[PDB]
Amino acid sequence: SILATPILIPENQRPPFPRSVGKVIRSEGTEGAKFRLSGKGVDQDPKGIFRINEISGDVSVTRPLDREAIANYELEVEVTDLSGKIIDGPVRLDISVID
Ligand SMILES: [Zn+2]
Ligand SMILES: [Zn+2]
Repeated sequence: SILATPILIPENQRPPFPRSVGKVIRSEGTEGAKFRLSGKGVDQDPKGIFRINEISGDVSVTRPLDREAIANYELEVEVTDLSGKIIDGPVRLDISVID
């Protein structure tokens, strides 16, 4: 299974970026496997705001967030084998921008 825990990010962070903001966990680990993240904020507009590390599941943010532009993101996180076949998930990853 995959455990995605909602992430809260204070609005208008100072840099340096990227900044780690949370971590998704696969119960079996990732040996021979890759985390993959998608959604608005990742691969749909606005693109490139959030990333996940394929091995560690560390979720990062790449810039300051304006809560009055977008207050919440609802992402998909899944795990594939090395060839891109889904083997776990997707599950919903909530990211909320807080005051
Ligand atoms: Zn699993
Ligand atoms: Zn890679």
